[PDB]
Amino acid sequence: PNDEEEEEVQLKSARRATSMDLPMPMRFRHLKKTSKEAVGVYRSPIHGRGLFCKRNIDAGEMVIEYAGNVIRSIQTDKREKYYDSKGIGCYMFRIDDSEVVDATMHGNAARFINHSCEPNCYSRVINIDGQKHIVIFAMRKIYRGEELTYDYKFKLPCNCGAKKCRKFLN
Ligand SMILES: Nc1ncnc2c1ncn2[C@@H]1O[C@H](CSCC[C@H](N)C(=O)O)[C@@H](O)[C@H]1O
Ligand SMILES: [Zn+2]
Repeated sequence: PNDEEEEEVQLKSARRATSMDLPMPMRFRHLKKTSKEAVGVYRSPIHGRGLFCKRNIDAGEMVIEYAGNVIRSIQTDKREKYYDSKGIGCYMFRIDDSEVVDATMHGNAARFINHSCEPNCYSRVINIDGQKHIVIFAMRKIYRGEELTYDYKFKLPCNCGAKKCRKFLN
């Protein structure tokens, strides 16, 4: 039976590019589509709504982009004011002292990532084709059903599960 099979190509599960040891732009290229399969927003025991794993995520894998428009740091106060006056919930992520991502109007599911003192995700800024993106990566293998969390690293109380909880977000 294995006779015709002696020369056949052996097959196995394909590894996702988001999870492979490739240069960042190759990894980032299919992040949008892959992220939709990997994570979803559900109610969270930590706070309100959270981001959850729908399909196992590899350690070190690109999980999702913190999507939004890159804006100058000095446009930030005015936009917050404007969102306030309109009854819009503001979501922003600082890139550095000069730039932030504004996810308020053109954001995605990454806005719903809760804080935890014992996180399973971390963030990086990457430049792809001249454009800055904030990308969330998994610190460890993450399994279907687990909540994805990040350390905000900012008083106001902390609701994370952590045994080493810091008790306050800030
Ligand atoms: N560990 C934590 N403990 C208490 N509140 C938290 C928290 N992590 C996130 N939050 C809340 O969520 C906000 C970040 S936006 C994250 C999504 C949010 N849970 C939502 O339902 O829309 C924080 O300002 C804080 O209000
Ligand atoms: Zn905590």
